[PDB]
Amino acid sequence: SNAMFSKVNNQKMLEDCFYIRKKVFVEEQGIPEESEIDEYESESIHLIGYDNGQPVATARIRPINETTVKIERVAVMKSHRGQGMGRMLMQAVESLAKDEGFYVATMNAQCHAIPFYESLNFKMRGNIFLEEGIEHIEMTKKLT
Amino acid sequence: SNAMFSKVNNQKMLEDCFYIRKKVFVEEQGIPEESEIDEYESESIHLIGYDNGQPVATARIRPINETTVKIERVAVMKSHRGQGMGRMLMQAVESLAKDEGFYVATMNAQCHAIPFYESLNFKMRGNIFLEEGIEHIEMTKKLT
Amino acid sequence: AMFSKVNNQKMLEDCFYIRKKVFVEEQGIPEESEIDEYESESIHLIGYDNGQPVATARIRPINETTVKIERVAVMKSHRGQGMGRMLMQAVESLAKDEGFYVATMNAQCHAIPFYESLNFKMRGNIFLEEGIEHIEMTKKLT
Ligand SMILES: CC(C)(COP(=O)(O)OP(=O)(O)OC[C@H]1O[C@@H](n2cnc3c(N)ncnc32)[C@H](O)[C@@H]1OP(=O)(O)O)[C@@H](O)C(=O)NCCC(=O)NCCS
Ligand SMILES: CC(C)(COP(=O)(O)OP(=O)(O)OC[C@H]1O[C@@H](n2cnc3c(N)ncnc32)[C@H](O)[C@@H]1OP(=O)(O)O)[C@@H](O)C(=O)NCCC(=O)NCCS
Ligand SMILES: CC(C)(COP(=O)(O)OP(=O)(O)OC[C@H]1O[C@@H](n2cnc3c(N)ncnc32)[C@H](O)[C@@H]1OP(=O)(O)O)[C@@H](O)C(=O)NCCC(=O)NCCS
Ligand SMILES: CC(C)(COP(=O)(O)OP(=O)(O)OC[C@H]1O[C@@H](n2cnc3c(N)ncnc32)[C@H](O)[C@@H]1OP(=O)(O)O)[C@@H](O)C(=O)NCCC(=O)NCCS
Ligand SMILES: CC(C)(COP(=O)(O)OP(=O)(O)OC[C@H]1O[C@@H](n2cnc3c(N)ncnc32)[C@H](O)[C@@H]1OP(=O)(O)O)[C@@H](O)C(=O)NCCC(=O)NCCS
Ligand SMILES: CC(C)(COP(=O)(O)OP(=O)(O)OC[C@H]1O[C@@H](n2cnc3c(N)ncnc32)[C@H](O)[C@@H]1OP(=O)(O)O)[C@@H](O)C(=O)NCCC(=O)NCCS
Ligand SMILES: [Cl-]
Ligand SMILES: [Cl-]
Ligand SMILES: [Cl-]
Repeated sequence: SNAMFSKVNNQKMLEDCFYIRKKVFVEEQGIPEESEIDEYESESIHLIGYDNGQPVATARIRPINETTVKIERVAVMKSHRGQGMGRMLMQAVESLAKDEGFYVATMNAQCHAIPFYESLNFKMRGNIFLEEGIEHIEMTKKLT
Repeated sequence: SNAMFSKVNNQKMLEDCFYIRKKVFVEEQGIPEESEIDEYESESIHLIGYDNGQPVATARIRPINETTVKIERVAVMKSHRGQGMGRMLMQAVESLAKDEGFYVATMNAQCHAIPFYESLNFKMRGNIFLEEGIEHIEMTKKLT
Repeated sequence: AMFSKVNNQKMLEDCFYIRKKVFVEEQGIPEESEIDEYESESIHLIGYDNGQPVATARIRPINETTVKIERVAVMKSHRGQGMGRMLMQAVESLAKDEGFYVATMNAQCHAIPFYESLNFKMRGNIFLEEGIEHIEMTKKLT
């Protein structure tokens, strides 16, 4: 099903997520480092993918109510992009969110990723908006 | 006949666009003639509208990345304004941009045209700015 | 000379780098707790060697007269050569320059002799935070 990805269940795995997120969002994309980790890590559910014992992909699922999750921090290390890992990650995210009892997902997608997310049957909603100098649009999907 | 909007795919059709642009932006709005035609004509995608065989409306779509276009040079000949032609033009622009594989549009709209563009579900972003003595504001929309 | 007041994002992230290496990786502070909501209001110091960040601390005002000294760290590679002492001298000087009069700190107990050599004094009793023994230490700024 989703064999390369695991639900984070200890601190080491969580810090592996943080490592990827710092490399991608902070170092590569210029998100201020102090903003990368927020007050929602504990309430969120995290996924991690490893390759050869090295953390290479992560996302988090943040419940906003009883039915709906926000998908956040979607990242694949640059070294491992373009080989289907992001797609596998997102498939694992959807499956995990459904397993955890949710029905709907929303995400503030970076605009460069729109075609990728459309291929996963997410749909744009609303209008574009800048956060941290990056263009985004909300995208949504029911979880199946 | 209906007005017909077509993707420019030869030099004569492009010249029809330039004709409208010179009449509207240069002669009517005072844009310096040497600035009307720029170095982005070939990379942009142009639309021409004909009515009774005469060029009456144009715009260009300028890709800025894989997902996003800048809408530029939006003009209807003065003779044909106030009868829905601008609306039809913009609908044809949006459709062409989507057909060409884009997802989002941005535009530096002249402020006098804000209500026109709001009627097409564009939304203002940022703040106003002067170019060529004319007030503008950025406006954006997802393409559907 | 060695230490500069942090005045841009790059310098601040250099502080964060040292703090992660020392407090998180070495001392086991949970990574999500390293950076807090007080980074903006605090004043930070950074020291470099070979063009690389090697020492940091922050000064966090708690009222008009008093600062908390926090995040005092020297990379393991550069310890035992007087850099921590220089850092703390720079912290005191900066805090005084910034208009403060007194400093308090929740010192890790292993550092008590280091801080006593800088004329800090213990107050109160010991307490555990993140599995590490601490004691409050204080000094007037001169
Ligand atoms: C509070 C929080 C939980 C939701 O914030 P929000 O305003 O409702 O949603 P946004 O998606 O627009 O997030 C923008 C905020 O997150 C912060 N942020 C942290 N990491 C970010 C990232 N990778 N990309 C963008 N913004 C990020 C920004 O600094 C901004 O905070 P601010 O409002 O204090 O300026 C936020 O901390 C967060 O996690 N944002 C999501 C960032 C993210 O993961 N983006 C990738 C989506 S796959
Ligand atoms: C978005 C991201 C997670 C995708 O991960 P990935 O491992 O490259 O993804 P995949 O290999 O599974 O490719 C998924 C799709 O992305 C697009 N894509 C990937 N590599 C691409 C490339 N070199 N050129 C163009 N599009 C590309 C394609 O649409 C691709 O689909 P396909 O394989 O069916 O053709 C990754 O690029 C990333 O982490 N980017 C930086 C962080 C970020 O922006 N995250 C999004 C926050 S909302
Ligand atoms: C380089 C270019 C591609 C983008 O420029 P930009 O600075 O990113 O965007 P702006 O929309 O603010 O354009 C202002 C520039 O375009 C030029 N320009 C050409 N035709 C113009 C027009 N109809 N209205 C305003 N500026 C025009 C101005 O002289 C100015 O050039 P400069 O910076 O060398 O002085 C520019 O040549 C262009 O095409 N601008 C868009 C003009 C336009 O079509 N306006 C109507 C939008 S519906
Ligand atoms: C701006 C322009 C393209 C609009 O085209 P148009 O043919 O006049 O507009 P339309 O007749 O299609 O109008 C579409 C709708 O917007 C409304 N609208 C158009 N211009 C408006 C204005 N200035 N104020 C308020 N509403 C306006 C119309 O009333 C119509 O709504 P309706 O169905 O209620 O009647 C045209 O006036 C033009 O070419 N102007 C000169 C060049 C220019 O300024 N271009 C814009 C560069 S960003
Ligand atoms: C909120 C804050 C500003 C003050 O907290 P405080 O309770 O008044 O003071 P303490 O010195 O006892 O700090 C303990 C708290 O800081 C957190 N913390 C962050 N980095 C730490 C570190 N290096 N050492 C110890 N605790 C640390 C702990 O998780 C604990 O948080 P909690 O109460 O939510 O569990 C705190 O975020 C902080 O910065 N603490 C100082 C940590 C530090 O720099 N220690 C070295 C002193 S030289
Ligand atoms: C504590 C720390 C900042 C000191 O920096 P440093 O570069 O090693 O310190 P210096 O070389 O300037 O001086 C070391 C001093 O430690 C003192 N010291 C430490 N343990 C001592 C002990 N058991 N007996 C006597 N002196 C002791 C001495 O006074 C020594 O000074 P000296 O050179 O005059 O003999 C550094 O070891 C560090 O970063 N440790 C890990 C992070 C940490 O625990 N920070 C404190 C949070 S409150
Ligand atoms: Cl995560
Ligand atoms: Cl054109
Ligand atoms: Cl610091």
